[PDB]
Amino acid sequence: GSFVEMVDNLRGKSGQGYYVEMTVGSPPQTLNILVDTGSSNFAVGAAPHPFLHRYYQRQLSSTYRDLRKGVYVPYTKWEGELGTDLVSIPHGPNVTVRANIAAITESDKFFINGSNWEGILGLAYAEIARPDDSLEPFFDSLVKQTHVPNLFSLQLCGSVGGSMIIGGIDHSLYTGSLWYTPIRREWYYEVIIVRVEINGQDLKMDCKEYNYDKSIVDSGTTNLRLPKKVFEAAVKSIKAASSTEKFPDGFWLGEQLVCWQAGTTPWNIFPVISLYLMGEVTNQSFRITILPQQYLRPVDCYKFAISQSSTGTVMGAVIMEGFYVVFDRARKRIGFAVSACHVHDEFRTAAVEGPFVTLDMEDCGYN
Ligand SMILES: COc1cc(Cl)cc(CN2CCC(NC(=O)COc3ccc(S(N)(=O)=O)cc3C)CC2)c1OC(C)C
Repeated sequence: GSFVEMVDNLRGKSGQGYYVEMTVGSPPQTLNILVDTGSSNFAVGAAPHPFLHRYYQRQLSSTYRDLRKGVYVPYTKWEGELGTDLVSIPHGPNVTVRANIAAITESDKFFINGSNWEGILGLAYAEIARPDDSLEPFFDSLVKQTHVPNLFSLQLCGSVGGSMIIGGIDHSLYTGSLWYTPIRREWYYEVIIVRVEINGQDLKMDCKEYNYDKSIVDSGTTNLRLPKKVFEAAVKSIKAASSTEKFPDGFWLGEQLVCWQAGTTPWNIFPVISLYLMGEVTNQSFRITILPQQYLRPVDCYKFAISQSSTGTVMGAVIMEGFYVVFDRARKRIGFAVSACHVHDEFRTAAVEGPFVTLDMEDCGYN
């Protein structure tokens, strides 16, 4: 129904991810923790790093249990000591669980200078958790140890705000209807993109090109990340549709900034982007549509928030900030609906529409 306690529990800064307040240990130790669907580890600062406001102090927790094991996690790195302790979310469900915690003792280019978060909540599946799949992720522990339903939902909104509804759906956070795409495999939140359209025109590419290796839903990524060939054809079309005004080379690369007079931003010159996702029924698909407001991130000055990806399509904060996303882990599917907080002009709106007939959808995925 409605979970008013959990609404507006997320804070952040443009491009620095969304964090939620969490308690660790007994007595409670408040920490700000990143919300990440692209990783599976629950890890926190445990040593007095210069960038940290606070850190997890294991000596102050009576309910801390040492696992006597080390964990290494590199990025495009941190190193910590494994243990368990009582974890709870103050603006979440009235429950407490004994979850695995990686106390970060040493980190290189992990913590951000000036940021207000002290850790990371990996919400993805065990298979990509470090060191191996035997380390239970937070959410898996939560479901086993309480009567919280195996489901969470995210409403990310363009300092920055949002809502994470743990264990249910808040129906005021979206308009229209939820359309579900299946989770292909339980590691990352993997989905299949079956068609891409720019302002109505199909990109006329093989659907395997959209999902090369894997396509994922990731709150830990800021941009919409398209594969090499897919991204290049997309920019080509956006340039064509917005050839009315001048743009430097670095803009489309994501380097330079484009500005207008306060309220002179021409949204109409920019095309909409539509991603078609595999549906619940055989040969059935549905499309999700994003406005320029989603893929042009404010920094009125803006920045081009679509870039190249080392994998398939990565549906980052750009996509998610337009939609209310339901991570229905119980039924191995991900739901999409128009976000009630998504930024839109009066003329056009972001949409979730269906059903469409798309044949040979299974072929679009990587083998
Ligand atoms: C403020 O910064 C962060 C905010 C948040 Cl909420 C989380 C993280 C850590 N996340 C760890 C998981 C990672 N997601 C994945 O691995 C998912 O898969 C891909 C994603 C993108 C590409 S690519 N390179 O093609 O775009 C390729 C792949 C395979 C995102 C980052 C943040 O990063 C800092 C702390 C280091």
